[PDB]
Amino acid sequence: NLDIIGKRIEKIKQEHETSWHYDQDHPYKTWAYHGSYETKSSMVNGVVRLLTKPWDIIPMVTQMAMTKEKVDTRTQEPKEGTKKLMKITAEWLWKELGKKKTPRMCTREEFTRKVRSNAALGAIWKSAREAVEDSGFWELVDKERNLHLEGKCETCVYNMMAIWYMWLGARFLEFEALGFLNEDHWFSRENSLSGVEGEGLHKLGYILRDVSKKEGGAMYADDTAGWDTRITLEDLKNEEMVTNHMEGEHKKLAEAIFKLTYQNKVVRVQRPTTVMDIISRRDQRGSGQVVTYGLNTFTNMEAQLIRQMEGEGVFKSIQHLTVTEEIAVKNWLVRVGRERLSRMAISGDDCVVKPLDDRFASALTALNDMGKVRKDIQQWEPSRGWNDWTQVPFCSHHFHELIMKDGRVLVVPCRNQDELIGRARISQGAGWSLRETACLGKSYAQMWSLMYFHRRDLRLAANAICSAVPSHWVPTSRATHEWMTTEDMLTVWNRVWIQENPWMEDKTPVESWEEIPYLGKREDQWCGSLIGLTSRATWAKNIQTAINQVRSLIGNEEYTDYMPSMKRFRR
Ligand SMILES: O=S1(=O)CCN(Cc2ccco2)CC1
Ligand SMILES: [Cl-]
Ligand SMILES: [Zn+2]
Ligand SMILES: [Zn+2]
Repeated sequence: NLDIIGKRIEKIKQEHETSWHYDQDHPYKTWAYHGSYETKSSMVNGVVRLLTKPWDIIPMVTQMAMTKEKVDTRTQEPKEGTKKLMKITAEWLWKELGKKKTPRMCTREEFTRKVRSNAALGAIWKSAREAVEDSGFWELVDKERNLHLEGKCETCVYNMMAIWYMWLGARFLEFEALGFLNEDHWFSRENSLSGVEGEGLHKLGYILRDVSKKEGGAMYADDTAGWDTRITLEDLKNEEMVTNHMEGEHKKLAEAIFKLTYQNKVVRVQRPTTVMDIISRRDQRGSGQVVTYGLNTFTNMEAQLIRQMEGEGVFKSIQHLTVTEEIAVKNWLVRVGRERLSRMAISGDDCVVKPLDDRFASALTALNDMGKVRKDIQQWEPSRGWNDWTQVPFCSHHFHELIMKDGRVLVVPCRNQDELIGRARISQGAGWSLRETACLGKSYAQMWSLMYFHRRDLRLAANAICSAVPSHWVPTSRATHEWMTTEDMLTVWNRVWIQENPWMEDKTPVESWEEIPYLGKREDQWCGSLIGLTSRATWAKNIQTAINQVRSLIGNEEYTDYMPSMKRFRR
């Protein structure tokens, strides 16, 4: 324990040995406190706001732009029968994910090419773009790397504000060892059967409708209360078994990431009473957001297969598994495992399960004992399922079935329109020029044109923003992002919804936006549309005046009018 984290702690001390003090009034109970040392928001996108004036008086939109007692919790060790179910399932799942994939190291080359097209996700030269073009950094990385091969760690200590930052070198070593899970699509639907990694928001609805076609009971979508805080050391150990599929240097590098950074963590914390606190713990999730996604999907897939086992009565008690209750679990996985993975859609901590029948709803003992406690339902109260795939929540959306005038079927993503408008009115960071603010507006607008075209207010506002931003300016931003392009949005729409759509047999291109349908007017209102309000009618009618206000601010540039794409403006 202390031999694994001592060097990291003993190092930090020496750099701040002029301010080192052990505070006896430290708030940490579940975290292990070591010492302290002296130490010391969302902006509005004006292009999007000026083109969404009716929403300036909608509190659900305007409040979105204004403005750690769970991270300090302790999970209990699972029973021996639980631990046995988890180890057997995890061993079988890594083998299945491994059947058509080859674990491999990710490279400095790959890591470099990622930072040079924006991929900063909790990091600590000025920027990471600079550090990667300087071999001094890479000598630091070499020093840490040879230390890992030696079963030791020096400079992999997280920074917590909960989001866990880590210095680029440690990030690199994590990417080198574990990047392959994301980079080679271990969690693709084709490869993992439950997964949706890389699927895209235009595919998730078709995937849920495919799950719905299976014979079985209700669709269950239970959210876990604080999934990252409920990751046990037993979970971390089952995740580590991916190294059993590796070899040579790779196996050793990955083993070190798991042992030294995941299973034996150390973290920096700002406390204003302002000291920096140095704390440690073994359990819970603390990795890069991208390795966190993949390992969340894995452990969630494992947990949901075990809950399906409990529902089907493959085992009777989590307290202890009989010898013949391991042969039967193993037989179940070999016999039906792949079929049961196909009954699920899993995106990290988020899941939809269509089990064999509704016994699943009251099968709670393994799920509770693994620590995956359901959010906003009493611990022993049976789950409430959905009868209609169009009502199931998944990845912050629901999905509509929308029939085109030509009879072809679209399955479209949707959420409350206040959420969509409120997010598009927000920018992250400082130093935004007018041009950069405009190009972020255009990214939102082209997303809305591709994903949310069926919402009357979003097609109109999308058209208005693309009319107000210079035609050739490139969309920016600091699933699959097909809207991030200067290509014509009708050509992109045809590629995504017709040409490349495996659920669409007839490949006849759509020739205008007028052939692309909306939700029913009543359904559009239910999902938050302002259609029918006086504020919205005056906005729609006078839209060219709003477009002209923004064009005057940006100045004398080349613009296109996209409003004639809509019938009411085609005049
Ligand atoms: O890593 S950072 O970009 C984000 C966190 N901040 C403050 C912080 C919290 C804990 C330790 O340090 C440092 C710079
Ligand atoms: Cl329902
Ligand atoms: Zn290290
Ligand atoms: Zn909807």
